[PDB]
Amino acid sequence: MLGLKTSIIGRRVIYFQEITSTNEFAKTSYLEEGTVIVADKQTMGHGRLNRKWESPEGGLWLSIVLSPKVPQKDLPKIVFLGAVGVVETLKEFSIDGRIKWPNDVLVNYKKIAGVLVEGKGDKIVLGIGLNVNNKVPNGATSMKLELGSEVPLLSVFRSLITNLDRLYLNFLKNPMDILNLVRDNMILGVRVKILGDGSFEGIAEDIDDFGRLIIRLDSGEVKKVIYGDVSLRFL
Amino acid sequence: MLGLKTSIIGRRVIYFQEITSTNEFAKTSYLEEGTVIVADKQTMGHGRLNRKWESPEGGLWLSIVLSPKVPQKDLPKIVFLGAVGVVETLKEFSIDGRIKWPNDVLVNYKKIAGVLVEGKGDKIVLGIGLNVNNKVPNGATSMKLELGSEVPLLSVFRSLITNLDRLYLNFLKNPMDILNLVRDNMILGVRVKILGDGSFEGIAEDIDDFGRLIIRLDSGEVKKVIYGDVSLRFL
Ligand SMILES: Nc1ncnc2c1ncn2[C@@H]1O[C@H](COP(=O)(O)OP(=O)(O)O)[C@@H](O)[C@H]1O
Ligand SMILES: Nc1ncnc2c1ncn2[C@@H]1O[C@H](COP(=O)(O)OP(=O)(O)O)[C@@H](O)[C@H]1O
Repeated sequence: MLGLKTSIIGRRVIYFQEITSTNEFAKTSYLEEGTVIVADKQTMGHGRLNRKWESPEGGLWLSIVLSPKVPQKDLPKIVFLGAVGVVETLKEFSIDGRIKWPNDVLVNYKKIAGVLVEGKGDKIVLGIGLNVNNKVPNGATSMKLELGSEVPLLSVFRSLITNLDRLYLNFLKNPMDILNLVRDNMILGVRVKILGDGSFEGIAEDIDDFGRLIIRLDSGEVKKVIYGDVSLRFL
Repeated sequence: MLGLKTSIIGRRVIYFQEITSTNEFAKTSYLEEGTVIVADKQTMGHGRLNRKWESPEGGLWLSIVLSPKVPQKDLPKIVFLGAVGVVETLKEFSIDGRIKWPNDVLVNYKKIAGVLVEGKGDKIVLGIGLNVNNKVPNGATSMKLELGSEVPLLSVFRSLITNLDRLYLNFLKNPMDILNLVRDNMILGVRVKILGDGSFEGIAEDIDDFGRLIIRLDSGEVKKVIYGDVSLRFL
């Protein structure tokens, strides 16, 4: 009855009035590629660094089952597909979403969306949490707060699914293309602090051909940050 | 993201761009009570009497998984819940639908919807096919043909699910109530013919406490027609 016209993402959609976590349901259940898990609210969601995520009613909480069979070298770039899809949808609604490496989307430096990618073997689950009309944690923001009015949740869903499907199909054939889109929509040229095994600061210059964040420390040293247990803070 | 507020029916919804049959999927898959299976199109759908059911894009093709904890005697009345729910939704859109015993809904004697109820294990699958914006077989009709304009498919879905949830919750407590709703919305007082073995004609007088169609033959004989592989024709 939704009349989706996508090729892979959205072939099937499982909607829940309530769920613990769309990513957990997607990871655990036997689902076909392209199946989307979406819920009005999540009671136990979390972000990329396993830190609690608030998912009250009004937001877009979904996960997508993917089985990308691309070279092991390009597989890690899957993490950016969700962030770019969100940016494109936000632009369609005239909201200036910008990517905070590696998976977050901010608007005026306030988080409006988070991306959580989890993979086990062939199966990759792409989770996205986008604040639309819901209340958000202090410091974060939403589409409603940015536009000054409520936005039809279903319209955002249709827009995002369409963008993601296009991005995904092109990624399977041309895995490098996504990096250019990330580069054009990422927050760069500013000082940042990289938090992992210790910490270091420098200018976030760009992302390389592997999606690594390139940081220039004041000494001139160049470090390349890989996707993982690392947090980025703007100074 | 659909924001359904129903209690049981619609707690979960599985949407398909394309499916063979919503009833078959609901029958062969483990699904919690209230799960709704819906598809843009069915490639192998059929009606109560096993005849192919045209399910092209534009219509509302769904199945609902139910496990009514009511006396065995009442279980057979589920089909009526579907027909009454459709009639209530049609009225909301200013369409006067009437029930053709036991599972069809007609508008000016043209079939606009069919109900197919099947049981597997201890669960019941309530299937409903409602013509909305899709092309229909000769002699049939749709909400679009009746209103002379495109009808928002999702609005019809929301309406129907809301009506069915209400009807079902009451059925669990007062299972006899549905019969009265059926009577008040069924085509009666007209001549009909029961086809097949032992075929006969008479006036469709009413339905009894078991939902059997009461027919008065010209001889004065009274026959009670049971739900099942029964074919009826208006004379
Ligand atoms: N709905 C929400 N919108 C924006 N930010 C949120 C929301 N819910 C939680 N957060 C923030 O996001 C964090 C979860 O994402 P995570 O990637 O693990 O955090 P981090 O920002 O430390 O990388 C929480 O610790 C919280 O500060
Ligand atoms: N989308 C549709 N809308 C209305 N009627 C339909 C549709 N698809 C099929 N039909 C009609 O319904 C019949 C099958 O329904 P079924 O309940 O099994 O038996 P019958 O209606 O003949 O008693 C088909 O033979 C056809 O005439």
